[PDB]
Amino acid sequence: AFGSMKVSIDKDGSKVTTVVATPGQGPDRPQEVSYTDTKVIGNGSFGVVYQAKLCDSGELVAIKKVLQDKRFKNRELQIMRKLDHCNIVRLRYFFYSSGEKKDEVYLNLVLDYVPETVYRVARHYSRAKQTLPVIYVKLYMYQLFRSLAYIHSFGICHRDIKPQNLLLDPDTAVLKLCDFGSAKQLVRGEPNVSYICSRYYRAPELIFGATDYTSSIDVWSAGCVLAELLLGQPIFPGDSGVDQLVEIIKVLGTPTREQIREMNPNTEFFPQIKAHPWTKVFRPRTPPEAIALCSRLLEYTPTARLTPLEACAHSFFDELRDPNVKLPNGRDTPALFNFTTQELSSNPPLATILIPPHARI
Amino acid sequence: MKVSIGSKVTTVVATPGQGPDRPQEVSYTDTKVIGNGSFGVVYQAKLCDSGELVAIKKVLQDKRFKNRELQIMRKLDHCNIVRLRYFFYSSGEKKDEVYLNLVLDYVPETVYRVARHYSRAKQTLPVIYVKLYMYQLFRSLAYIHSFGICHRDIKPQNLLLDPDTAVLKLCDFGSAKQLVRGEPNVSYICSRYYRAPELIFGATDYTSSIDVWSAGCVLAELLLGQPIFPGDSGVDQLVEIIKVLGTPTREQIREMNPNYTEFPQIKAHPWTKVFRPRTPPEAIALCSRLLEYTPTARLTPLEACAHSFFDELRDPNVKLPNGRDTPALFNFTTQELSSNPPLATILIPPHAR
Repeated sequence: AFGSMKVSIDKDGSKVTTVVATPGQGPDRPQEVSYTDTKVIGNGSFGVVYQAKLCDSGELVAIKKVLQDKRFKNRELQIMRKLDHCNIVRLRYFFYSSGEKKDEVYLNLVLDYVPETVYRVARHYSRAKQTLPVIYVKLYMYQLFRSLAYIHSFGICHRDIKPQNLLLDPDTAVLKLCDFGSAKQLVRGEPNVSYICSRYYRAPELIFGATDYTSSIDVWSAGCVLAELLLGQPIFPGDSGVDQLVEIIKVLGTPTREQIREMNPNTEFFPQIKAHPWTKVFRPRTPPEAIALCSRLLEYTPTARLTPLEACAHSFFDELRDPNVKLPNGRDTPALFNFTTQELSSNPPLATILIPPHARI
Repeated sequence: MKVSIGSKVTTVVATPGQGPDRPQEVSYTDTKVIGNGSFGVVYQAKLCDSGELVAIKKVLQDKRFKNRELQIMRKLDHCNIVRLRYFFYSSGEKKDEVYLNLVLDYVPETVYRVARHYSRAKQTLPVIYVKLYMYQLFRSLAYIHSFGICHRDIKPQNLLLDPDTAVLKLCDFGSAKQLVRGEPNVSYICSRYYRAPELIFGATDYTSSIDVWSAGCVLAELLLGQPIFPGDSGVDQLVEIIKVLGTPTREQIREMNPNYTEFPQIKAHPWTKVFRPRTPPEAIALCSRLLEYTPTARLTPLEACAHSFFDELRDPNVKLPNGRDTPALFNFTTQELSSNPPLATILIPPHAR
């Protein structure tokens, strides 16, 4: 509820804001953090998003101001405090302040500022009528699956996987999953809203307001991003659920009676067609292993889909396990192999493939 | 499908949309593709016979069931609804496979195209056109709803306009359903900015009022120059709605989907402050009565036709910007008025015949 912040004008003199903030991870050992160059860069649904500079290190950061319900505990924050992973945006600090000349208090989350996103990259290439080199597709997709394997291991579903939510460092090629505002920890037995995911990336079972859904929704969504990188445009577009199910059906074929029961909780019910050759979908020199990956991620039945961890171990990623592999700009790839026990808990025998001979030495 | 020659002339045995099932030889030329819909292509062509221009919408036909869009189109006859002139079967794709072809009035523009042009020029559609168009949409709804039929996809793309006459016609009947009590309906039907709260929560016991909300969204958007409740996501959509209408009360929420105990405590935004300051009060008031959480609380189409905001339309001196008379506004039928006939005395003003 409380804590103050102060506003000194410098020798230059820039506006400097100094707050007393809690660390993301670690114990409650509050810290004086001081920043300047405050600009609005996004404005999210629930409040606003600024960029700023830390006065000492000079590093840029992002600050997400959100209205705070005095009544209850904040679900985004509580999750962001649990999570610690090289492919997940980091919560450096949080604190409470007052906007906005009122009774109301705002929660501010201080985060790694990353300018680039998969969205913007994919689009740049798409505008130029070009294809993103497969090697970035492998990098980016693989790293996303790590983040999913990790959060899922705690029973947390992101619920909002899309390209705008995958941040990239341009030089390193590191991907950090961001925006955990829809994430929730799923308890089997307890139901969930069905209107959570964004429009190109919703799993068929969501499109039918299922509320008993599992974490595999993130895998569907992730399969959508992969395909989009391959195709240079969304695979399942439509302004309407109906429109989107048409597209899906066009590619997967006609859901079986039983499958249609899995998703729609009623069977029941208006479209019909037969199974698309998956290979007719992509450009002709598209890697067959990529197409396989897609089909195993974009399954009607939720349990038929690969787990994140299994996708990480898929053929299409063999090139990242190569010891010689480097980025186009000839730096090394990011760390792709320092798996934790947590990260492999879904299925530990997979480390066998995930961790290449060379990485053990 | 018998093809002949110039240049190219097609001749088919087609059945009139209206009346008795008596097919005729019908011929047409000048055959362009002019859209790919989800369910398939739309063409334009000219009837050799009358020189009139028409749209032919083609869809794959499963012989397993009768086509619902067709069943519905053959029921309808109204000046604010695109007319089905003929239909016919063909196998344009090489297979034992059947296409249904709907031959429709061709209508040049849409409210979506027209709204955009104004928005790119940084202007608003003049309020008179807003009145003309919205009213005509509300008639079209009053009509279909009186047979208990919901459109389920009311959006600016689906409202066709003739610029010279200012006639509007409702048009895309592929998601329409005659609703019945206690029979559930799919919840994935309506397009994104236009979806009613209950839809956003996968309600399956919804009413015809989904269309009304959708209309209310069209109205607001014409007033504002942009969608009123945008988001790539149900969540985003709801946040915007809530900002405007306040937080729903607990039963309002249960009404949408029961399972949902389940939200942020945002105070209702004065409707007055939502719009440009030049905006007519009567329009805003109409908005607030169309865009209501509780389905039974929103206006019936008919009640909407009767609203003070539409009064200028009832003026005997009303004329179109281009000098012409208004189109038909008052030729109501009994069928159209069934919801509430005493409204006739408002809807049909003294000079109208």
